[PDB]
Formats: sequence, structure tokens, C-alpha cells
Amino acid sequence: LVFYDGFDPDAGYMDFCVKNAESLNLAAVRIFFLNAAKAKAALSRKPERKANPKFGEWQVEVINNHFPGNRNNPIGNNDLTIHRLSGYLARWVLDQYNENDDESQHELIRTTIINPIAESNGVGWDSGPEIYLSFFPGTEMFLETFKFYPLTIGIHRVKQGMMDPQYLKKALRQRYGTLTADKWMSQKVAAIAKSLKDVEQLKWGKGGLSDTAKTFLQKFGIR
Amino acid sequence: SDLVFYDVASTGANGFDPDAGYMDFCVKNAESLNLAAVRIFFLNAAKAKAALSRKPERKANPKFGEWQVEVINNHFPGNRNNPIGNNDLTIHRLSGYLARWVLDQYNENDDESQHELIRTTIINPIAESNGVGWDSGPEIYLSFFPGTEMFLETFKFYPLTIGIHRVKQGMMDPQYLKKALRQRYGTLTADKWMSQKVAAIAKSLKDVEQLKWGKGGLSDTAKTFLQKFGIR
Amino acid sequence: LVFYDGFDPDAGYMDFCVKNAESLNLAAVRIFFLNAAKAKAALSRKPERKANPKFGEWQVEVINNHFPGNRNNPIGNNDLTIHRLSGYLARWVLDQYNENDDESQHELIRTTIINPIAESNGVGWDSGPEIYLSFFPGTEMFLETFKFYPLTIGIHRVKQGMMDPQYLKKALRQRYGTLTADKWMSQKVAAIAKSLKDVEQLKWGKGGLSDTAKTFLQKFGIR
Amino acid sequence: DLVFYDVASTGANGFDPDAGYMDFCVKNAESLNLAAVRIFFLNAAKAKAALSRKPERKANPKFGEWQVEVINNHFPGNRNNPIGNNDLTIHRLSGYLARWVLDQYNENDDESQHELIRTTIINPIAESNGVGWDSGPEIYLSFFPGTEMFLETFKFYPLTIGIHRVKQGMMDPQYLKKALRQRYGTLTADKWMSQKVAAIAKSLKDVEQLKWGKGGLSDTAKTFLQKFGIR
RNA sequence: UUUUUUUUUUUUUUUUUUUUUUUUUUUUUUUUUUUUUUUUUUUU
Repeated sequence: LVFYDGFDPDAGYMDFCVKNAESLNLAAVRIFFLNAAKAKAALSRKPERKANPKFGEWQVEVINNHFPGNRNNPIGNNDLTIHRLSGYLARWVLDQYNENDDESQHELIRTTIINPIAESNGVGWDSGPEIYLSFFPGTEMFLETFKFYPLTIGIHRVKQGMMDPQYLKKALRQRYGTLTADKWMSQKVAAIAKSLKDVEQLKWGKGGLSDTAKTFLQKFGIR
Repeated sequence: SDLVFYDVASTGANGFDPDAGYMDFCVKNAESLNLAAVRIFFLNAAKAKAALSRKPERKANPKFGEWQVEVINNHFPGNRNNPIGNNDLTIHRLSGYLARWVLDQYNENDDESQHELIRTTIINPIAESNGVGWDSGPEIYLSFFPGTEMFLETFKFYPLTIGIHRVKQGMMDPQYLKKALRQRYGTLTADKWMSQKVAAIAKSLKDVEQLKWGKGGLSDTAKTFLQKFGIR
Repeated sequence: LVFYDGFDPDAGYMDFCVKNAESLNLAAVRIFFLNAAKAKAALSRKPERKANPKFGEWQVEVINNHFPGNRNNPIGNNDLTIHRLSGYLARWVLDQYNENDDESQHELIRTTIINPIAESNGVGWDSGPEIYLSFFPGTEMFLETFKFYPLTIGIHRVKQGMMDPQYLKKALRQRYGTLTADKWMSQKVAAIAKSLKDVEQLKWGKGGLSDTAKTFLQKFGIR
Repeated sequence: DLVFYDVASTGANGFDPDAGYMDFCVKNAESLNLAAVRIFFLNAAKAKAALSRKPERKANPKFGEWQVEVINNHFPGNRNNPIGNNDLTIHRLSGYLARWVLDQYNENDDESQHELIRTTIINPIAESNGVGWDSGPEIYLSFFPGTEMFLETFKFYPLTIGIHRVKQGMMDPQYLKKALRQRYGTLTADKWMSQKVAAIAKSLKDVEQLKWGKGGLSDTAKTFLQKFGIR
């Protein structure tokens, strides 16, 4: 009853890869990305402080504070949330891709791994492995790795009134490799603007069902 | 809530024709059907869904009244990708096939005695739970069963438009409409019937919109009673 | 896998009184009726199937299906919900009152036991023990005991657009002692109409939120 | 946990916040300063939660280097413990101190001392709706709880903030009731609700014209984002 | 359908208690894809 008055994800990734490089494969991760949603829900229902969900055949200790009451429980730099997984695991896939040149293996990834959030906006692997994987949440942790895309997708989304600005706040504090938010907002402006044009010219069309159906339903007042 | 998650494949197409599966079904079963059997089913459908999501077996054989049948189970979490041939049965597909079977019965004759029996016997909890009864029409009453989006023509678009009205009122999550929107109107693609049969649909909607949408109906004696005290 | 095709509160009361006559007193009950609300809330947050809430110093096993998902879990004729307590417990108070003639004890009840729903409509013990206690939910289970008041309050409420009719449905199926809904709707019409006049002439303004305030808030688009 | 207790029935007592405020300033003016208070306002909710564990009737918490005798009935069992119009709860402190800060600001027109105050003292709730000192002192501090004790002094803002909050469905209307029974200096609610209606609607318009974000965003971020056509 | 269940109504008090609570490479709240497939709301 008496009163007075630093998380690095690059580090967290090395930690995470170490403990799990062993147990990972495409089919496991694929299944994670599909149910990233489903678990956010369930964990909000569970009152517990931790949980060990299983994706396919890869169980993992994640911290739960999706439950209403836990939302403010502090978290160590090696701890996992679904968000942090989504980020780390996205980065993993990219690393799997750049590992090699194999068109056969590259095609396996584009076949196995699938990103609903991206596909829901008509964006596919053909657009770019970076830009594709940037739609997964948690990629704001690795702006240099993902070429500002996780940011600029957000920017572009906010510009079209499809996202509440307050969801950018996560990304705007994050580093660019070894630069503070305050520094790179100043230095990397053109680079960011390049990375936005790149985002702008994607097809933001397909994904929202067929076009016929899009419109049909609009006729009877819906979205 | 036991936080086990699984794959969800693509395996595109499958070309499932419900009219095809329906005939195969009537052939194999017409023999063993009757209002008592079916009546029961429609009341224990959701019951049977829940119970199959415990039983880990791939196939099951439930029994309604005195009618047993081979259904495919993948209500159970792990089984949700088990592939299904266009003659096989899920609860869903039965609910659709049987809903149509009942319609055929009604339309078979104009016997006021047999229609009597049908209204009286068979019952759609979902319809009644929106304050809707047989008197609104047969086609519209049975369209409230799930599975009837397999036969959009046969039920005069009502399965689609019920869904649309449901969304328009924020009574339903739009994900659940998507089922219908990929279905056919007898011999058309969605792409086609969405383009052409728009007027026909808006009619079907108007009909659905003019139903006594109550949620939890009342008894008829209660209204005439309350109407004594100036309530209506 | 194989399929085919009624709760009597008079009985449920005897069961309930038996198991709890022992542990009850005014100060306990009083506290229940105050937090009847607060528990409806909390139980909706708890995912569990049962709960043992404590009112003052009287703990009790009640069935929870205030949680969204449990709402359809079937319930035995001896089981308690808050609603069924509220009813039973209301009946208990009346029985306490008619037990005796003691003006001293009668005054202890009017002092100890308090009904917000009644007082919020300006209705107090002076109106009648029956009519007062009829504002408590769950009294529809005992229409004969509470002289059609639980019903007619509802009727009168609906007449003044202060209640959605659909809340009367509970009461309209309930018995009058040993008569079906279908029978007494026919036979007891005058009696009901007497019990409604009785209701009509109470004071519906006082006790609640002051009329000045009612309006004030309306001016800034509020009720 | 579901452990329900009884409820107070006694009425009116007399708690005159202007009275209790002077007694308080008298007893404590001595020991107060921006550092102490600054701290309080940041650990107020912290202290609430901690007192609802400590079963004692009274407590003596300390902020910065300022200790004080508060009355605890955050603890479940204690919620009916009766309180004299000179005693302190966290709530009443929040109100008293919010007023103390205002007196400080108004004491002079020293741009140097106002500087210090804006810089030091900080209302998490105001900042967490995207509101800062620049919106005005009276309006900024009204976001503290307890300031409904002094509706005049804070230009109705404590009431109208609450109203706007409900109008937006950001708040449960039960929590407005506190204010609606309070005074406007020398009037009953009954009176000031009747008469000072225009004055209130003004105070509302002011509150409604605040930059109601929710969660701040650094000033550099806005000017940055304004390069890409975002505000 | 229901002698079921659930969702509105929960008193006065210049009283008391209960939601809001900034900086942060923290945390939480949006976006979650194709098939006349399958699963997941609707159930008198």
C-alpha cells in the first residue's frame, strides 16, 4: 500500500525457433493459421492463465489473456501469445521460402500454407511472399523483414475506411531493424511510400465472394 | 474448449446434385417411411447432431420412431474432413430430403383428410419458434427446416429469402447464408439465377416479410382472453 | 441414438422448504432479494453448470443457465434457479406474515424485507402483503396464493406500454391452484378483473426516479 | 465468487463536500505537492483493488511521501460501514485533490507554474479518451472521479462527460446517478435540473467537441500519418 | 407445445460500493479464403 513511480521480438524469435524448430512442419503451421481465430475465441472463454492448445500434432504452451479478466497480466519476452505466434510463424514461413530456390518446394508452401485474411481481400501468393504473409497479424514485429508491408497494408486499409485507425498503433511503435519509431518515421519515408504503392496496386476485389454475389446481396441491402 | 484444432482441406468441386441424392434416397427408403418416423426426426435432429459429436466413429446408425438409417458422422471434431459421396447422408441432407418428402405427400392429393393429418403430425420447431405455423403455407413452413436450400426451386426460393430476411433483421450471422448462395435453381448456376430471377426472389421475400414474425409464439386462447382486457 | 416423444411448483416448494426451513431467516432472505439482480449477472459470466452462491450467511446450490450456452439445459422439478427461488422465497415471506397477528413481527417483516421492483413503482407494504410481494419475479408460480396479482400487475404493465407483452407468457400458462390455464381463463374472469382494479388504483409514480429527472434526461436524449 | 451482503437503508446524513474539502485542506495543505498527488492519481485504482483485500476498517496508504488516513470499505463485508462528513475514501480524495490541483492552476497566471502542472499531474482517464490538458483545465480534471462533488467548480463538466458517455453507449447509466443527486453550489438537483438547463447544454457542446479518440497516439505519429492523408 | 428454461423491470440518501485508468519493441478489442462439398447459429 505504498507508491512511487523492454520486449525485443528478434530475440523472442531466436528463443522460439530454438525451442520449436524441432517440432515444426508445414502441415502443423497451416492448421495454426486456419484456427488462429478459433483459439482467440476459446481462450476468451477459458478463465485460466495459461493454455496448451494443439494444432494438428504440435502442442504448445501459450499465455492466455484473451479471457476478459486477464487482459492486463504482464508477459515475459520469451512468452507466447497467439499474436506473437502468428508473427513468429509467419516469419518462419518466409525463412522456409528463402532457404532455397526449389520451385517444387516453393510450390508446396504456396499450396500448403494459406492466409485467409489475405485471401479474403483477393491477395494470393502470386502477389509476393512478403506482401502475402504481411496480412497475418503479428508481422508488425518484423517491419524490416516484411518490407513495411504490415504497416502499409494498415495505412491503405485505414485510408479506405476498412480499418479503425487505432489498430495501426501497434505497428507505429515497432522498430525498423535497429531504428526507433521516432527515427524511421523521419528517415524511411520514401521507402514506406514505395511499399505503399506496392500495396495499392494489388487486387482488393476478389475474395469478397463472387462479384455477381457481392452485388446481388447489396441489392437486398447487405455487405 | 479442449483446444484441439485440425486441418480444413480444399478438395474442390465434388459436383453434389441433391436431386440425384434425393431419388437414390427415396428409392432405398420410401418403403420404410411414414409421418410418425419423420415427425420424430425433425424434433430430435439437433439432439442427434450433438450426440454424434461425442461418438468418434465415422459412420453411425440412429433410429427415429421405428426407422433406422445409415448416416455419416463428421460432427465429431476430428472427422470434419471425412469425404462424402453424393448418395451418402448427413443429418443436414436428411433434414432437406425429408422436408421434400413431406411436401410430395401434401401435394400427392387434395385430400383435406390427409393434409389435416400432416399439419397435425409433422412439426417444424424452428417455424413455430418464430410464431409461424402451417397456415402460412406448406412451402414456406417447411423451408424453415435446414437442408431445404438444396431444393430452392421446389421451395419457391423461401429457404433463401427466409435467410435474407433473417440477416436484414440482424437475427442471423451472414456466414450462414453462404450455403444457399452457391446452390442451384433447378437447372441454373447461382451466377445465372442471381442475375435473372431477381423479381421472383423479391416476391418470395415479400411473402416471407409478411409472416407474423413473433419469436416464441402464443396460444390462441391466450389472445382472445387478453383481448377481454384490451390487449391485442 | 434412439428417439421418441411437467414441473409442479407447489411440490417444489414443499421440497425446498424441507431442505431449507432449517437455514432461513429474514436477514438472509432480505439480502437475496437485494442481489437477485447481481447474481443474474454474475451467473451469466460463469461458464459452469451449477453454482453455490451465498446470501449473507446462507449458501445454496442453484442451477446456472444464465450463461449464454447453458440456456437450454433441462432442469428437474426439485432444482432451483434464481427465478424459482425468488418465487419460493416470496411465498415464504407471506407464510411468515400470515403465521401470526403480531403487529411487532409484522412490522419486522415490513422493515427487514424489501422489494426494489415494487418500491421502484412506488408500491410499498401498506398496499398489501400479497400485492406487494407479487412484484417479485417467480410469483407467477403461485397465482392462487398471490390472488392473480403477479398476472394482473403484468397485464396492467403491458397496458401502459411499460412491459413487452412476451413477458406475460410465463404467467398465462400457470395454474390457479388446481385448474389449467385453459379452464381458469374461462372461469375466473371476474376474479381476475377484481384483482386488476386492485392493481390499477395503486400509486405508480412514487419511489422510483424522480419526474424532474426522468424529463431532464429525456431533454438530452435519454431514458 | 458470489458472496452477497446487505445494504444501507439510512438516509441523507448531510455530507457537504465543500465542508469536507475545507477540513481536508486545513488538515493537509501542509503536506501536499504535485509529486505526491501526481502519484495518487496514477495508483488510485491500484489502491482500490488492494484495499478490497485488506479486511481492516481503516487504512493508511502512502503516495510519493504523503501518508493519509483513509476509510476502507472496498472490502466486501465492510460496504455498510458508516462514514462521517470529514472522513476520506479513495473516491472523495480523488475529488478533493482534483479541486486542489485546480486551485493551484488558478492561484496565479504564471505560465511557468501552469507549465509544471500540465507536465507533472496527469489524468489517465482523460488521456485514454484522447484528451489532454490543452482541451482546458476544468474539462481535463473533470474526467477524474469524485469531481461530481463540485459540479459548479468544474462547470458541469463531470455531469456532461457522463451524459455524453451514455449517449455514446460507452457507459452504463447506473454510474450517472451519483452526479444527478449532487448540488450546483447552493441548489438541489430538483432546482438546477429545472433552471440551469441551457448552461448544461453548453457544457455538453464543449464536451461533445473534444477529440474523442480512445487510446492516445504520439504527436510525431499524427504528423507522420498526415503525410499519407490520415487524421 | 410446456405448471418447463431464458431475455426488461432491481427503491429512497450532497451518503457507501460496483464499470473508464496515459508513457511502454509490452497486453486486449477488427480484418480469417475457394467447392450444388463438410462442420459451426437458428429448434414449438
